[PDB]
Amino acid sequence: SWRHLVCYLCFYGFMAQIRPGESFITPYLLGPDKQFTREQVTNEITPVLSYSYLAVLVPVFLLTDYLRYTPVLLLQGLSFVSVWLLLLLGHSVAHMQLMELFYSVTMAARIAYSSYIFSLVRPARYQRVAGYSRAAVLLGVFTSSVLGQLLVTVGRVSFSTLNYISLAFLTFSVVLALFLKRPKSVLARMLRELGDSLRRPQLRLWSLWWVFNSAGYYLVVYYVHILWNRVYNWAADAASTLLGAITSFAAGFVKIRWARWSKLLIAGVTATQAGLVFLLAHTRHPSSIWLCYAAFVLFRGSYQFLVPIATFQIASSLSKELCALVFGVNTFFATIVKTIITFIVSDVRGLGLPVRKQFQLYSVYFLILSIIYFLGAMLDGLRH
Ligand SMILES: Nc1ncnc2c1ncn2[C@@H]1O[C@@H]2CO[P@](=O)(S)O[C@@H]3[C@H](O)[C@@H](CO[P@](=O)(S)O[C@H]2[C@H]1O)O[C@H]3n1cnc2c(N)ncnc21
Repeated sequence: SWRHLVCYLCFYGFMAQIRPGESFITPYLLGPDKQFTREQVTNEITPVLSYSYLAVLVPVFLLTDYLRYTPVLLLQGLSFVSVWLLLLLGHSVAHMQLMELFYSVTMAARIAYSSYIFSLVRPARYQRVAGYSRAAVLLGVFTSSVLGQLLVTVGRVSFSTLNYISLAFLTFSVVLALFLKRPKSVLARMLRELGDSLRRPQLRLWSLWWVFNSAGYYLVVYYVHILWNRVYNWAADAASTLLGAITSFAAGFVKIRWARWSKLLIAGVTATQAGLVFLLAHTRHPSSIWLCYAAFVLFRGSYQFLVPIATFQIASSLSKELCALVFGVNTFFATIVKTIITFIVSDVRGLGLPVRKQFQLYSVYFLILSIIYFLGAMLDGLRH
């Protein structure tokens, strides 16, 4: 088991996030194969996915740590297979709502796999394993996106044959997941553990970083595609994913003194993200779109550089074997913050503003987050 703890785990992550037909779900639901209603794919499947994400995350993060991370990893593949079987069979919109529910089910085994790595390896290579696995995950996402875009734009095969390839790769991912080794008032136990671990400085900082910076990252990523909506969009996404994989690898390889040079790093990367968001918002010249794409890929790399470090620091600082619960509560809070900000600002009944203004307030949001982190770094060090 000298390779099947890191090398095989990273290979499984790479093979699990290979779904060439995942980005083409909406066109497939709109093409001649499975002709649907334009409003149905908007008011019937997107809302059910959005609500079921939280409704499924709530028990997943509670149960994955107790289940020892193997059942949830297998359930990810089984639910992806169910999603694609529903996509292939199709039938009525009830099947599509079931497909979106199963997709929301898959969305939380992300946190399951993220917490698996630190329960697989010893608490001395957490950073190098977090970087390896995040790099493998982002490489898998990039390979899936490239595979899909190459098959449709170049190979022009179909939206069904691409889905068959996706089904084959998902079944192989399930086969791989079956061979992963299983690590060896519970509600009150978890509540007491969280109450005791919140007081730690390294868990609290990276927990408050996850629930806010990631929520800002989701908001920017979602609103970039709204602004974008083209070959120069999927290409930008693939470049951003490759840069994210490379930066996750670097984070798994970087060796600095943490708990002293940590809040400064967070503040610096957040300020860089705020600058890139400002550049994205304040650039509309016709001969400047490549600069916008470069800003997007740099923002994605900046965010994905900290995710392995955040996971390693949340796992290392924990004194109990339930890193899955902390990862899940952070992801749940990030999604809740994103939903709250969208409802408060983006809603028509709320302070409804165009996409450019949306990026202006998100630029100032990243700015104030960076300012708060820099102020924390200037107030903790001043109390040396
Ligand atoms: N084709 C599209 N055009 C424009 N915007 C889109 C979009 N597909 C999604 N988004 C949006 O991007 C935001 C960030 O996405 P990611 O950060 S790049 O990944 C998200 C995130 O991990 C999670 C919660 O993030 P979330 O708060 S619910 O918001 C998402 C999502 O609504 O949902 C994941 N996710 C992955 N694939 C899908 C999908 N097919 N549908 C909905 N969510 C999806």
